[PDB]
Amino acid sequence: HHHHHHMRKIYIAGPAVFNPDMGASYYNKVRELLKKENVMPLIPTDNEATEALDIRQKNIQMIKDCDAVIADLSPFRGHEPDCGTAFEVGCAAALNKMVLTFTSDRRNMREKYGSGVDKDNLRVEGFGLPFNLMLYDGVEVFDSFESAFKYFLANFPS
Amino acid sequence: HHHHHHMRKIYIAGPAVFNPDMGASYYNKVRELLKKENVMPLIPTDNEATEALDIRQKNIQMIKDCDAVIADLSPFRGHEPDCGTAFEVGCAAALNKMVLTFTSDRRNMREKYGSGVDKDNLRVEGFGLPFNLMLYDGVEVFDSFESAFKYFLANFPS
Ligand SMILES: CCc1ccccc1CO
Ligand SMILES: CCc1ccccc1CO
Repeated sequence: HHHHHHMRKIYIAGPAVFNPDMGASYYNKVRELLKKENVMPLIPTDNEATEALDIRQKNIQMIKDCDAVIADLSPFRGHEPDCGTAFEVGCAAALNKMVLTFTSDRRNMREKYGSGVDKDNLRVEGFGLPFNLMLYDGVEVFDSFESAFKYFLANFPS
Repeated sequence: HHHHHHMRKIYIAGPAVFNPDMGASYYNKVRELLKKENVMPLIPTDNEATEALDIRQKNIQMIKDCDAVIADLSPFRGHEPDCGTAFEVGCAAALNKMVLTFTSDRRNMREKYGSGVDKDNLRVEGFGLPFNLMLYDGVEVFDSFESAFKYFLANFPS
């Protein structure tokens, strides 16, 4: 009786932080969706420090503390995902965390660039993936945050 | 007598792999520099598998096996570093590896974009750093592979 109850936590990785509203609209939608399932979002800007190294450490700790990462690997400033998000995906991988990724553009990299090379003749990966192969771990690449969250609910029960 | 001798190993993270020569010129220069100090480069394309997941796994293993990562965080396809490299930096951070980074462009992000926002009104970080703050861990951002390697030699002796 009155056993400790673990509340599931998801690290919310993605470039929404760079939206004009600092991600407020995205994070509010995430908060509402997760609240209904008693899941807590771990949001990069929560209780935000002022020093870069402190912000980084807190975010790494959030990844250490999470049950899963849902990472927004949508195009950011071109066809490539956000590198901060990519760092967080790598951190989670090394820690053997469940990593779920989504993108607004699921086309293969060569489809996105329209060629096997970019405008500067740099090679575009040819592995039938939407982004750098390091970011793919065998789990399906989802279309949306919501679809990734549905996978979480099915595969990480309370 | 005849004790085991550890050979130092550095994971060579960076978008050189996307050069037309698949990084041959960069990697050859790296090989020559490291050879002189009895350091072994762990190069992403070494004994390259055909399947994305196998390539990724081998690269993660190289990071697990390394003494340090030297990561090329130079602009790739714009002002942002390569996301594969960023993933690898994240992996290394979580594994408490020595991470050394360099870039061909050390200007602050806001200097690079010329503004506190990009062309789409997305926020450019203002922390006096050349790239996404997750990629900075307190170690100096170097100007070149060689300068990062000199730091390695000074701070990771045999
Ligand atoms: C200010 C940008 C920010 C905020 C929270 C966590 C990470 C970052 C940059 O990666
Ligand atoms: C084929 C490109 C490549 C090769 C080795 C390791 C990683 C990658 C892409 O991230």
